[PDB]
Amino acid sequence: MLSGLNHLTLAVSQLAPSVAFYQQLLGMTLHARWDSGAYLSCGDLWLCLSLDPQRRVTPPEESDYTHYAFSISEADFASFAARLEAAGVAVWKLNRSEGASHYFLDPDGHKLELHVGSLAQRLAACREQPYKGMVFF
Amino acid sequence: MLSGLNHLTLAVSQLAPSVAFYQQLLGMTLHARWDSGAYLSCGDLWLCLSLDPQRRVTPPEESDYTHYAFSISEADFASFAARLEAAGVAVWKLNRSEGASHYFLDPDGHKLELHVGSLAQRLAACREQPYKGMVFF
Ligand SMILES: COC(=O)COc1cccc(CN)c1
Ligand SMILES: [Mn+2]
Ligand SMILES: [Mn+2]
Repeated sequence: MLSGLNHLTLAVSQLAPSVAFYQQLLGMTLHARWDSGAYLSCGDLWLCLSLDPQRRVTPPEESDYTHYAFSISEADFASFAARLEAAGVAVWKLNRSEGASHYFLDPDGHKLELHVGSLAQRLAACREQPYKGMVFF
Repeated sequence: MLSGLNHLTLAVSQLAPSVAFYQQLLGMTLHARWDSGAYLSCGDLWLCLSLDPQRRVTPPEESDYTHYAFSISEADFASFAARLEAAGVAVWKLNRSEGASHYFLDPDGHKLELHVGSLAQRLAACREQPYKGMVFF
């Protein structure tokens, strides 16, 4: 059967600024770079940045809610979010509708998130503060 | 410090067919559902389906290369691909890289992939046959 995300591939319009964003600003590990892409890791996540002439820099009001959240500890969350803010990283959401999260944009407008907590922790929180019509299986 | 992918959220135009696709067709575990979304798991992956009227059913020619690959064993790959084909799931690309890959579309046109092989496997193949301009770190 299926088990896990094997990799996340993001189409990027300009490879160098995107590599810099994920490696330098977000601290991911850069393993390889070539004329049309890069491979990075973030813990167990395999991230591929793929140069794509079709990628557009997309304002957040023009894209749907599809987004990619990265895990961070409770101890590190606030200072990492504040560092992104001070670096001028654009945002896309302010209301914490799914727990402790910071919502920010990559250079192409990919919707990213820092989040503290696992699925199990979110289900437990939702039992007390459920989303409308929520059912647990 | 970021420690991995916390969750992947896909915006969906119709919640019921999307739940059917990820839970019943792809075999992911449904943990909760509410009026505007669902939480599923696939191995370590926390998947959120979020009902979003902004989501367009998007032909693959109209979206960029951003895509989401799920892990499957080599032994299970061909029968899972055949399951998707029996269900009528469209393919958006043929495999031309190392490691088995099946490139298929979700009901809203999200670009998905089944892939066999890790980052380490890809890096080893690339060391032997580097892509154009490839540098390792
Ligand atoms: C001269 O330009 C650079 O050095 C930019 O950084 C790269 C570093 C590694 C690989 C590539 C792609 N060949 C570019
Ligand atoms: Mn999220
Ligand atoms: Mn892929």
